[PDB]
Amino acid sequence: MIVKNGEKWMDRYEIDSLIGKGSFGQVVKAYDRVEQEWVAIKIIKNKKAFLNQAQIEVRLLELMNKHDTEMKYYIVHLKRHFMFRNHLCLVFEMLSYNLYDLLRNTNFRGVSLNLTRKFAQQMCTALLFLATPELSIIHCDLKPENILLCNPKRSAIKIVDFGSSCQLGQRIYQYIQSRFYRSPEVLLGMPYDLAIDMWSLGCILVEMHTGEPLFSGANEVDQMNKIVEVLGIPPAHILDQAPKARKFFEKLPDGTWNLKKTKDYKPPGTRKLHNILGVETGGPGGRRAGESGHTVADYLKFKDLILRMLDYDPKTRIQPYYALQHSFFKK
Ligand SMILES: Cc1nc(N)c2c(C#N)c(-c3cccnc3)[nH]c2n1
Ligand SMILES: [Cl-]
Ligand SMILES: [Cl-]
Repeated sequence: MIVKNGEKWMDRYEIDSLIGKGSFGQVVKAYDRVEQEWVAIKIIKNKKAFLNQAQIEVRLLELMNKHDTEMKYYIVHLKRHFMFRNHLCLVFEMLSYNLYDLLRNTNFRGVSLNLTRKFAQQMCTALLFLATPELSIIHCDLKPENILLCNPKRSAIKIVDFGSSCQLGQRIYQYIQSRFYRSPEVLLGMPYDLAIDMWSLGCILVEMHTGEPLFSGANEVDQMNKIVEVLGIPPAHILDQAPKARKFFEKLPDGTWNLKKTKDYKPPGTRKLHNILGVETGGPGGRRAGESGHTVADYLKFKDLILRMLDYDPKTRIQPYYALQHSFFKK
């Protein structure tokens, strides 16, 4: 499309500037003369594939909007949508910069355990809202870039980008989530549920504090190998029901599984989250040695919560309500 600054749409919106680009199209800053406020307009490409998937995004945002709870306010607000020049246009409140930009601004050294906690509490409350039975929405693409500050002065956040999202039992794609944040059940080709967003969140929170992705795989095989370095071989009962188990693993006579190895990873379960976090060693790279709010006891609570979020079994992985009751969140 490539929209000029100064362009006026429908005697209502004046286009200012490009905010961002994506596979879906583009996000522009625009002035709404009716509400008298700035808005972010997500402009979908005029191609059937992108239109049809953005129509699901619009449906799921409208579904969330009509459930006024108190847990609804960690999702970006869709104000309205329209068709213009054969592009579906989604009008959102303006938010600020994203949590990947936040990490880039720390030179990838991470934010404090106290700021990590504030993000974790908001995100767990968002996931509790999506798990409302009448919604049952799987975000499917949680990552730092898809979490935006509400205000550059403040630590409030909202989730954006429901472009991959589906309701439970309305799955389209087997291959979903951004690779670094992709759950073992998705890597293993298994039917997925809301628990894949909790996996992503556990990956996200470690990264927000260390500055670096927990599992930075170059491809699905490297991904699973990096998860196994930290968490060990997945349980047999999961691998036994997994269509893609033999992408990564090999079963042996006695009903046990091991990695397929290629040409020359740390042995399974030996890259300890205890050491990645630096629980007993002054935090990541020892850079938090001495800082208040970064005691061993504070770290052990964080580590415990993360290891519950990174349960291989989506049935036993911690769920949002129970994550909100964790000791990590008690003052
Ligand atoms: C400044 C700003 N405000 C927003 N509301 C969004 C917004 C939304 N919703 C997205 C976005 C990014 C990726 C995919 N879809 C939407 N970028 C944004 N920037
Ligand atoms: Cl990232
Ligand atoms: Cl996806």
